[PDB]
Amino acid sequence: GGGNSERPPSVAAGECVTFNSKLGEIGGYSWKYSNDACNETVAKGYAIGVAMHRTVNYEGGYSIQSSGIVKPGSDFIMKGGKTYKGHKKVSAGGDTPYWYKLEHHHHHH
Repeated sequence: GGGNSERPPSVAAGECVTFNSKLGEIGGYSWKYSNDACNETVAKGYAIGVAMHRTVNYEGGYSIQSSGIVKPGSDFIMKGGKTYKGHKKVSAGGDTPYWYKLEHHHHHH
């Protein structure tokens, strides 16, 4: 129906993502359908989804930095396996998730 109270989706991108270890190899992020605001962000077309950088630190002294989009129904798998070159992943933590809006780049050159 209708509604008197219309409010903008003031929601952080990291608020509608949740880690599942059954997601791929190490894990990934799936949509939080319990949040109404974040669902409207992508429903109206304010963004395409949640762009989050995940840094998977390994025993080899190196880390895998990945960037994907979590969207309603779409799953973003964190790049990495439980062991890379036999060296296990010890920690996982990257950068701030932000709302990714697409752009229409008209090329001039």
